[PDB]
Amino acid sequence: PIVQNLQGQMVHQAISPRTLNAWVKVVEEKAFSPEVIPMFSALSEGATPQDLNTMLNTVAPHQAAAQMLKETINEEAAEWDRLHPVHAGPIAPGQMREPRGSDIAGTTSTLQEQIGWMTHNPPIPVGEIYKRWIILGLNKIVRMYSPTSILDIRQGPKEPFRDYVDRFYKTLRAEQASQEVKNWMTETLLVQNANPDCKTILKALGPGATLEEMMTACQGV
Amino acid sequence: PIVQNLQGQMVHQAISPRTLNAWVKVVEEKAFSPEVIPMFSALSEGATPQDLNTMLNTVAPHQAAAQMLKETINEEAAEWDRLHPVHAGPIAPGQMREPRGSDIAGTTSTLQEQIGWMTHNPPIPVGEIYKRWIILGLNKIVRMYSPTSILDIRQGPKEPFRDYVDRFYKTLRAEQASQEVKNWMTETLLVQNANPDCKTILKALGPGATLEEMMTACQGV
Ligand SMILES: O=P(O)(O)O[C@H]1[C@H](OP(=O)(O)O)[C@@H](OP(=O)(O)O)[C@H](OP(=O)(O)O)[C@@H](OP(=O)(O)O)[C@H]1OP(=O)(O)O
Repeated sequence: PIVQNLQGQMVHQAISPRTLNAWVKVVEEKAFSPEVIPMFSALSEGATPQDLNTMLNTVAPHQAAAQMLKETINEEAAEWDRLHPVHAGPIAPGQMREPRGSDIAGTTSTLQEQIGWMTHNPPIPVGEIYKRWIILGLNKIVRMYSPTSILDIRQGPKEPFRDYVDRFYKTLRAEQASQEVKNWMTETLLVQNANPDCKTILKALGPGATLEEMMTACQGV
Repeated sequence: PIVQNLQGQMVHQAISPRTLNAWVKVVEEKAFSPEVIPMFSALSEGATPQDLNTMLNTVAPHQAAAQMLKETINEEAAEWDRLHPVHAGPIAPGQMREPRGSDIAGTTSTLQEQIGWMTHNPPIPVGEIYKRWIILGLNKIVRMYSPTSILDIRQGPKEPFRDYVDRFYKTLRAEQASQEVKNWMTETLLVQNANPDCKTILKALGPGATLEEMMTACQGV
């Protein structure tokens, strides 16, 4: 992250060891479940690209996930270079150069370059964009490691309706289908895969019932 | 039917043999089920009263049905004579006489008389009125031959709801109750005679639900 020194100048502060250890616990203990992404986003809050690569070292022992992340990051860097062609010409002395795809990812840049790029009015946030690339890679990894299809999430004969709903929506978060397909899933498949008593009540409830009304009508069933 | 010759004059064309054979198949194979009436109406499309009597010969071997048709036709002819008293007086040379009940049914008229009566501006359609009398007779015949009461149409334990609905409405078409009684039947008896699971859902659906909503809520039940 970025901190101000006693003289009012922006200084890079490394991630503290217990934050890094929290991220290591997330990576090594949670099997890339969907909650790895909110936790990563919280733990890399306000980070520089050099900090993000420190957090990416924890993924390297997981070769398939690390390779998927590398492919996503290379694709994003190439796309960034294509959409930001390197202008050839003079530059104002008070203006800094334009980082490349290998620079936003911190492969060839240095710490002061990233601090200066991020600390500006108006800012060009290099940490947030690299973070979004990482999150796309992690979404792909969560999709790859998902153990069940949404078609296989079915309410047990004695399972409470809220628990089935939580499992259903967690798998839906993992699968990341298209928006229209997701709407069809939540409207139709949730009712279709409920157990007989809840299914009877939900069918009687009619189409277009909100999830809150469905939870109300199935509370003790 | 009526066709125009090469000189532009209206000429009667007989019913083709395969149309008559289609009507014979309807009469001899369908046991006077309710669909005999739409089929008869389609097959006698644009017919003259002389054509209608050719189609009525097919019914003559069925003595009860033929007698019911004859009674209905005699009643309609008598009513037509009563509501159209034979005016005694001069008639315009450019105006034709008024057919009687025995003439619209083609018992005493001739082909040219019927062609001239039907081909006029404005027309006096003798084929359509005789056809409506025939249809009243056929409705009575369909009522007589109906095998089941509407009170006896009950959904089977595994019967799909759409099939029960189709049987119910077909019997209702056969029975031809009064309009208010029919509305009571479709609103109350259909729900009352459904099987337990569909009945539970329909009772939960509430009064005044449309048939489409009932079909939606019972699709796989
Ligand atoms: O309206 P319909 O009286 O039933 O007329 C049809 C129709 O003939 P037209 O349209 O020429 O009057 C058929 O023609 P398609 O368009 O089906 O071809 C024809 O069948 P063919 O094509 O075999 O000529 C058929 O004639 P057919 O009796 O030989 O089956 C004939 O029926 P009618 O002869 O009873 O008028």
